[PDB]
Amino acid sequence: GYTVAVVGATGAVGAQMIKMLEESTLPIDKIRYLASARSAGKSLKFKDQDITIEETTETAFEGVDIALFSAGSSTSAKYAPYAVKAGVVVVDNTSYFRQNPDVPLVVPEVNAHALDAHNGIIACPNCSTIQMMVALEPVRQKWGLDRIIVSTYQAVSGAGMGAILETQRELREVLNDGVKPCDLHAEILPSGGDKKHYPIAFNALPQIDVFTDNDYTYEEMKMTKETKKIMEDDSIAVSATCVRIPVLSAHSESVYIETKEVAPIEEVKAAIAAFPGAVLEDDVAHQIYPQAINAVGSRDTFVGRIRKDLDAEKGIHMWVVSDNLLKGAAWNSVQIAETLHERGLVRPTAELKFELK
Amino acid sequence: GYTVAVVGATGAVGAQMIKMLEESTLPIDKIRYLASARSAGKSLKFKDQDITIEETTETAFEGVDIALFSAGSSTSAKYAPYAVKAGVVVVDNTSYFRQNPDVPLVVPEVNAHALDAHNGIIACPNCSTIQMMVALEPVRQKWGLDRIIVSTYQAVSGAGMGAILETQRELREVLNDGVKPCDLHAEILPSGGDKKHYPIAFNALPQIDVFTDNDYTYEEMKMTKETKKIMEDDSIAVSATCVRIPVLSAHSESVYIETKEVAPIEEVKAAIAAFPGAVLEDDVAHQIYPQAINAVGSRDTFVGRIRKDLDAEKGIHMWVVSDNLLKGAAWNSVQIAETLHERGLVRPTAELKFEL
Repeated sequence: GYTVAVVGATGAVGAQMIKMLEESTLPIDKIRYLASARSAGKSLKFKDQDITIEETTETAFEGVDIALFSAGSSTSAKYAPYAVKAGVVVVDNTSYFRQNPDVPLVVPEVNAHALDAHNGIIACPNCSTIQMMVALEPVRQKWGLDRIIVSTYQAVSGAGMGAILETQRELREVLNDGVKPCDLHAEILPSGGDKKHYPIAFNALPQIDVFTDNDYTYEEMKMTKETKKIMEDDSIAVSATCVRIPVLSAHSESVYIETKEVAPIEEVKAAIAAFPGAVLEDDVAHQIYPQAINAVGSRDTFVGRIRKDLDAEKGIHMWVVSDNLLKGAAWNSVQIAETLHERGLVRPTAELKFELK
Repeated sequence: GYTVAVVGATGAVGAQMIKMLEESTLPIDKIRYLASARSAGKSLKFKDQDITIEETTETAFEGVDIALFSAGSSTSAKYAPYAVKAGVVVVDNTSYFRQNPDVPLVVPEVNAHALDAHNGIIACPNCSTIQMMVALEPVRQKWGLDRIIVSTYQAVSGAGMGAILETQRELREVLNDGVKPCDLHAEILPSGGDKKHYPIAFNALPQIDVFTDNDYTYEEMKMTKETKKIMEDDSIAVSATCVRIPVLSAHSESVYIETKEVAPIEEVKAAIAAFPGAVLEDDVAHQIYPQAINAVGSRDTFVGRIRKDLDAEKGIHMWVVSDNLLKGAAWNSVQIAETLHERGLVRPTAELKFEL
């Protein structure tokens, strides 16, 4: 089995990584936990055993086969290239390496073949992108895809533990203390990086991440660029609106597509039903459809409200839900590691393609 | 001046109806309140005076110039045709008369001209439709409209007072009592007229109203059929996804359009800013966009996030917000009554077109 390192083990983010690793089929001989100098010496569990946290350094990766990063961009940018130098295969959680042409950007049910030519780093995509790919892939491989228009309904856990706590506090202030939503004080949402903060309680904030020069946010642009790379077709037109709503976990998406040939709805339903990682939840006669609260805790991506557009003969609308911390992050990462092993691709890379810092 | 009646004053669809009437430019001599015999003897305030509630009957409408309905579809269906007969001009909030070709379906900024041929009843559109029309009409008249694709983020007050309270109970249970949202008991949402009920707390429910035979909901189909009637153009393609979210007041909408000719975004913004009833809230450098919580208490429709589609040359994306109880209902109704007064249309009807 492997020596596996979890880099950024201590966060709420790491905790999901650990849980998914604990339930993995990955043959694991040794687990190592890496984090900041602050956390080194402390103890976290892996299954029955107490694991001592080590400090993430340039030399910490010796003898490691697989490292799952679950921290931020700066940690990945600094330490991933050293891990590759040490002979590690890296599965990165962040946006940092995603648009690098030497880096496969992978959802294992969609483009596992992209893993074959990796150069030591495989990038896990954005959570909202991931669930859209699982839902749309079975459609694409039978009927093609010309364009996508998507509107998201994103949960606050996608912005971290702080955002969750902010949301709970604001809601209690409203419901228990009688404060008006417009009187609330926010510190984190819509974006911890950006200059201004707004209440999420009883609100809907059409900003996730910061704005780019073209007036779309990074989140919306990631949905555009990542789709193109995962499906290996730059000719797929994609435009998104990303909105934060007062949901703690699980993202929902309203998805419009136009296929390349007319896709009978009955067959679209059947193709999704038969697709790995996807679950058809569509029985409007009994009001069955994906719901954020039902998706929490599950690795699956749920699809429903599937229906023909009213005018465009190739247009299809649907509703796509998934736990943003599982399939949207930690599960897709662990699954990438399982798939690398499945395809015999856990090996040192001979040539370094990423500069050290 | 005018004797004006509020049918269904007892509900909280009438609460906002009263508040908009109190600040109206409408010359009101006598204000009357109508409801069922369940409350026909109590008291409710107009400005500072106390009003006797009367029973809604078949002959209670005599001497009334305008009646603003804010009850249920069944109340309108039975009592509005008597009001017309009596001499009243009816402004109906409900869906019941919306698709009747004898009933004008009006948002005053958009199609005031449709009021001219009224036959005693004017229909106020669905909330989500109303705010979308105010946002898109300035764009249609300069550059045309080919299609609309809309996804809504709709507030719970759209489904009544009982829905607001259910939402609060549920959130309080999650936060104070430790109940998992998947374990919450629900009785009203997604729809009071449907078989199963699901929690809205920390959820998003892709069902508003009940389902029709084409797998869209009636709410989705309203946005389609009503847009066609309001803009008087059946060729405009409209598909909708309507979603309930945990917000008490103010609907938000992600709106995509394709225009007939290319509309420069800069000009698109200026046209919206200059359109009555709409406010431009679009400055991404300082993170200015419409928000539900800022819109609560305002008659305006707020528009921002305006930007070109990345590939479709005539495609434009935007974000639209409005208080669903105001411009989405009460205000639009009062505004219609106001507009009928400006156009000389508050008078008894020539010929009766709805059966007694």
